[PDB]
Amino acid sequence: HWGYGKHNGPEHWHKDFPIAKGERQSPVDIDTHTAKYDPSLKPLSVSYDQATSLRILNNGHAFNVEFDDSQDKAVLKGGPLDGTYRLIQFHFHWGSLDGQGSEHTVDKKKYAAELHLVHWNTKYGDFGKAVQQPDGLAVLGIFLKVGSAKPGLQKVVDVLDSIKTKGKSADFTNFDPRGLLPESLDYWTYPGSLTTPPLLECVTWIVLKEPISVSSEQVLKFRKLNFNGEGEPEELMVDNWRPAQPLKNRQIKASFK
Ligand SMILES: NS(=O)(=O)c1ccc(C(=O)NCCCOCCCCOCCCNc2cccc3c2C(=O)N([C@@H]2CCC(=O)NC2=O)C3=O)cc1
Ligand SMILES: [Zn+2]
Repeated sequence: HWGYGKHNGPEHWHKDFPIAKGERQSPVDIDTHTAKYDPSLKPLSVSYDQATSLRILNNGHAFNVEFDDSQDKAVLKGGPLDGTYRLIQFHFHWGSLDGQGSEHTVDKKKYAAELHLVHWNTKYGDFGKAVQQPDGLAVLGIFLKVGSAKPGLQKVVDVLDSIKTKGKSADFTNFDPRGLLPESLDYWTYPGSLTTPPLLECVTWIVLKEPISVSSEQVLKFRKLNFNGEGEPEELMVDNWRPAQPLKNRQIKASFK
């Protein structure tokens, strides 16, 4: 099926998912000089103080920390969003070396990794119905650079040894996503898509300007994961990022002057 290699990677996805060549695909390069400050944007509200993580899973493309989204507990609102969006999962994209890994780029700059906190619009009842709507999803994207360690990430890092290969999953309760956020909530925002197949165009992207720093040891543990299942030839899970796509007729707004 689909993946990140020469024969099933991003340049091949359009064959099974022709939306891959659509009009609002993600990620994109963020040209910081053509993004315009929008004063009509309300402050962004990230309310994670009562998030309930459940499980961590290696799906063969990344690892997902999945949350209990059956009540309003961890919500994104404000900024470009109408109403309330509920956190369902987070995951990362990363490279084989620190010089690549992010999906969005900033004036063509690639970061070592990118965190995606995935939320669905509560007006649509749940995730499955939300991905049938052009405003069904909001993804909060956070860049990762290599430097000082991020303490709030270590609990994720230390569990990866238990989910090395595709299909493995583990209990993962009481993880606090607030420990993954940078100081500033300055952001860019634009309408786009899921960056993995089915590549559905239902996402309001909110990409934070300030990256978080993680240590080399932490990202190296990310790179010890496997794309393959147990008992198959080992393919290290690295470079699971889609390259930037045509902006076409879209405007990126800045939340800051
Ligand atoms: N990186 S990121 O952006 O943050 C990011 C990226 C991704 C995510 C994420 O959530 N991914 C998970 C994706 C969830 O979406 C799934 C939506 C699925 C929609 O339904 C598919 C239904 C398929 N059925 C069809 C459809 C059309 C035609 C046919 C059929 C079908 O069956 N047949 C026959 C029938 C019977 C049989 O017996 N044989 C056959 O052939 C057909 O003729 C989150 C964040
Ligand atoms: Zn993603």
